Amino acid sequence: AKIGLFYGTQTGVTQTIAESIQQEFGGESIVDLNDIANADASDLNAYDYLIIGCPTWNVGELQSDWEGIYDDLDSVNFQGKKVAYFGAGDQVGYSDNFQDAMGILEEKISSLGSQTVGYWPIEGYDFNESKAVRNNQFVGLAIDEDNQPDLTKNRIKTWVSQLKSEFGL
Ligand SMILES: Cc1cc2nc3c(=O)[nH]c(=O)nc-3n(C[C@H](O)[C@H](O)[C@H](O)COP(=O)(O)O)c2cc1C
Repeated sequence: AKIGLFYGTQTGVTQTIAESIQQEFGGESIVDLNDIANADASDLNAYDYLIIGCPTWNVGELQSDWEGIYDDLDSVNFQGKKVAYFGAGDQVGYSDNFQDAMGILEEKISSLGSQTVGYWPIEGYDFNESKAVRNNQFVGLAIDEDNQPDLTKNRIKTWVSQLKSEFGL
């Protein structure tokens, strides 16, 4: 598969989202699904297209497995890659740090030469601050299973449709 999806998860939500994204794209032959806990930073070199999934924990921190590999990201040549992002969060309980992890990863990876694609509009959300917002859009798909579980299915389908174009599908 030419698209590699790497996710990290504490309670399983981001994994569930990752599986739905893969299925939406068309399955295993279209997207490779990988838990970043089992990966090496160099594994990211194999793809032209990447999807990065990461929930925000402990008031604005990266999920643990992403935190562990964070410093090794500098060794990956992101030049020429197109990268999309998704994250799970809680806009009510963490209004001032909603989806911060997604924003932190995007900032690091884009500065290494990749092009971010898959921007998502902020309509329908209610939060005060987020490190994942640029030009009044989220840098990736913001999922909130804690407060908006009913919006998830549709958010994923719509986001994947738009991404397909960018990934030459
Ligand atoms: C103690 C705690 C701290 C959290 N901190 C944040 C946060 O800073 N920002 C945010 O958007 N969501 C935060 N959340 C919400 C989680 O990201 C959310 O529950 C998500 O679904 C967890 O995904 P996971 O199962 O993939 O780890 C927090 C959740 C808990 C229980």
